[PDB]
Amino acid sequence: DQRFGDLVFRQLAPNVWQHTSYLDMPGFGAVASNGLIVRDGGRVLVVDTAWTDDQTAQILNWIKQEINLPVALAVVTHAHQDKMGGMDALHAAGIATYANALSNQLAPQEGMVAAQHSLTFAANGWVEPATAPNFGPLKVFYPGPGHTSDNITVGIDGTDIAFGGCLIKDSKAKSLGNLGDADTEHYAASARAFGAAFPKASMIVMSHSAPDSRAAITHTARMADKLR
Ligand SMILES: [O-]
Ligand SMILES: [Zn+2]
Ligand SMILES: [Zn+2]
Repeated sequence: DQRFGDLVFRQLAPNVWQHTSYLDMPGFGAVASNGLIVRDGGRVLVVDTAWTDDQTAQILNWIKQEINLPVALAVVTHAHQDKMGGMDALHAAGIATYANALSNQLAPQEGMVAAQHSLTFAANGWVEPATAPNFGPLKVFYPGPGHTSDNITVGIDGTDIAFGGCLIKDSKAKSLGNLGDADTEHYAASARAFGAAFPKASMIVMSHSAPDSRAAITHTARMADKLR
């Protein structure tokens, strides 16, 4: 771990880092949220903001210090604060932003600023390629409704890594966390669909646990079986 102001950065693979930020959540504690930073040749790609604009500006500062290449785009994985709370900071920095069309639709009512561009998805869940131009190694997949109706996931080509966002919890998790906006009927199938989309991914990264094996996926789905 590298502490950088109030955030934490951890290298996961040669061109991939995890960013972590915290929100002191009244009546629960200081909740960590993770996203990703990927170097693709001469540019950087970001998955998820931090909780806040100030924290997200700090992610960009860290990138400037440790990579020193332009951030070409960011993709955010649903319309909750941990994933989209720093959209204004990305826009202030001139970074092109992307989210599920449904996330952009929901953003205002969720208290988020919408991304500039909307991703749409084929019936099988893969992003429609025209809506994710210049995504390089980022392979975006909509697994179905689970943690939220709009949750999306991202594999990183050239690595063993897939990112489940808030859909997936680690293999020792006691619960499925914040289910306030969850789809209880479809959660288990959506978790399994994420696994099936990225079958070779041996490192599963997620919002609220450290990176884990694929047991994160099986355990999450098995817990979600109890929601039905
Ligand atoms: O979330
Ligand atoms: Zn969420
Ligand atoms: Zn979350």
